[PDB]
Amino acid sequence: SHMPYLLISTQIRMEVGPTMVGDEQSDPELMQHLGASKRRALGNNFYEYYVDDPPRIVLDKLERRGFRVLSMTGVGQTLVWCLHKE
Amino acid sequence: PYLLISTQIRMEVGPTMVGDEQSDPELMQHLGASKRRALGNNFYEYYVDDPPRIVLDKLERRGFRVLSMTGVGQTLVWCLHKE
Amino acid sequence: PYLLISTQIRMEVGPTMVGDEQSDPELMQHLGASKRRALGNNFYEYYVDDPPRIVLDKLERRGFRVLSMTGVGQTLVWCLHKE
Amino acid sequence: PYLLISTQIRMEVGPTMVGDEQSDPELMQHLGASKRRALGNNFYEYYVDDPPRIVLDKLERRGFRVLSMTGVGQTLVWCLHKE
Amino acid sequence: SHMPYLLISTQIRMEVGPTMVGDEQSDPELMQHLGASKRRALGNNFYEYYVDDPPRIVLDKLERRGFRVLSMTGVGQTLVWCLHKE
Ligand SMILES: [K+]
Ligand SMILES: [K+]
Ligand SMILES: [K+]
Ligand SMILES: [K+]
Ligand SMILES: [K+]
Repeated sequence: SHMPYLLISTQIRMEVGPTMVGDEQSDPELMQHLGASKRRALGNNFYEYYVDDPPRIVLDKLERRGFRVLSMTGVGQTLVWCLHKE
Repeated sequence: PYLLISTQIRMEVGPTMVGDEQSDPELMQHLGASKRRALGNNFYEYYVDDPPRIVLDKLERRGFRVLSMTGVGQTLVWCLHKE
Repeated sequence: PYLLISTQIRMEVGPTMVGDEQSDPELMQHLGASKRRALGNNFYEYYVDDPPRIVLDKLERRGFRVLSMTGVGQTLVWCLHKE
Repeated sequence: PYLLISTQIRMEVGPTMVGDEQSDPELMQHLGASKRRALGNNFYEYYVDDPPRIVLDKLERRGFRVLSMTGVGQTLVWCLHKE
Repeated sequence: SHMPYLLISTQIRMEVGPTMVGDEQSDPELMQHLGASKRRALGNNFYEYYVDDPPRIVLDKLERRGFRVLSMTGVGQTLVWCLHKE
């Protein structure tokens, strides 16, 4: 179902994918719209959604869906974007 | 009016820290938070098993908005404001 | 009009650095801040025992708003502006 | 209408990375960017020799505004939005 | 003279200078207004503008000149502020 907050991420380089676009409880229709695939990384008990696109492409698709970036941060070697439906 | 929440990577999974000892008990109860004292700390912390995206959606319904998100060590922190 | 405050992890516990040597003495007194000097520093700093969420709430009452929050090393820093 | 640009420290000197392989060729041309494939990468990147402050000013003239700036590794990244 | 964006920085501690306030192409009048001087770090072939003031002092001076902080970030042991003339 619809969720107003989204978290997306990519590891450096920022210009290339994959971009993580969702967790197990993400909107399946939105994940399908992004062209995302579902997988379970080694050691995780949860599925994650990801796309081969770089984050700029994902951000533009999310903008057309009504999402806006509220914040971006780095942690480890990962860039994370926090978006909100507004 | 201000809230600080956090999770360690992975961002898609909990636990999420949702409060310090002086947090509003009613808001903590609304989030379904548990209270615990980590080893070595003399203060209680409120936490939930939910990932941060779930907590952010619950706080949005309570009038909070994310002002900023940052990384420190291996932790992601969100600063929210009631407005 | 600008303020910089900080705390080291854990974010839920103090001390919180609330000023440099040239900070507004009246605002530092209002926050209940004390002066201290780190061993290798030739300057005084203002600090409170409160965690940063408590300081942020006191600063909102004085007309300050968080514009940005970031991590550096093991420190969380907030940049506030009086609006 | 989002953009991501970056530079490694020092922030006062280029090169500034201004685009990925699928970036708007007109905007890349407006920035005076060159296209190259770094050693070991299968993708092309757009870059300029200018420091990021110069790039930010050029993007401002095309209606872009910085929403966020962050550090990761030894890289500074800016996220801009056409607004 | 028109500087839509500014980048300033200091290394920790944030309560003490020097604060880097410009690159070689910065407006000399704004640099003079801040009381900035030029310096060259050993490894750089370019000069930078700096002040002995901590960043809070610089932010207040820039606020009086029409600048507003849009973002602040840490990278390595440096704090950087991105300001926009608005
Ligand atoms: K990437
Ligand atoms: K987590
Ligand atoms: K602390
Ligand atoms: K650079
Ligand atoms: K400093």
